[PDB]
Amino acid sequence: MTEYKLVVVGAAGVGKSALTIQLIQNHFVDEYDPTIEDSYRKQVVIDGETCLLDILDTAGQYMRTGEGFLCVFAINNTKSFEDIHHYREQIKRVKDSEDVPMVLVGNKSDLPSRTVDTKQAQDLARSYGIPFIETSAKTRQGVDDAFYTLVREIRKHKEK
Ligand SMILES: Nc1nc2c(ncn2[C@@H]2O[C@H](COP(=O)(O)OP(=O)(O)O)[C@@H](O)[C@H]2O)c(=O)[nH]1
Ligand SMILES: [Mg+2]
Repeated sequence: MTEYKLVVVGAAGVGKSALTIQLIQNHFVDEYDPTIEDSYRKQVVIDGETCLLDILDTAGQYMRTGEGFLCVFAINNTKSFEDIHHYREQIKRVKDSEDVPMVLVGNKSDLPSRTVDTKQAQDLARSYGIPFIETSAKTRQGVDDAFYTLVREIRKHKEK
């Protein structure tokens, strides 16, 4: 199997842990300690390649060595969306590159209180040249898609 090192970043409270816990446990957590920053492993077949996803769920070596970044905001949190820029500047600085495998994730899609429309998120991901994927860690909508798509963005950038 092949290792892929993934890093989930974004403002406090957006769903990094919930996304990460969904992917691995297939369940939704209401209350995950917002300070717990830790690495999780998951073995999964993605397009016939057995993959070991090594995932840092940041709380706020992986930044330097992480091969791909899920930049998460919550769609019912405008501030978190506006914050994306800073998470991106951080990763560009660390990698000394504008071409970092990256997906922009708009989480909490299940929630009715939408303050960031898909067109805004699409405008942002287009400026950056990255995919935008909408998720809900609660229903699991898009969660596999965000993580797989990040894997695929990593393969697009380098041989794995
Ligand atoms: N309804 C809903 N609540 C969510 C979702 N993701 C996270 N939450 C809630 O938002 C709070 C913060 O989640 P935790 O994100 O994982 O925050 P982070 O790890 O600091 O980004 C918790 O109460 C979660 O249950 C989601 O997709 N839908
Ligand atoms: Mg957390």
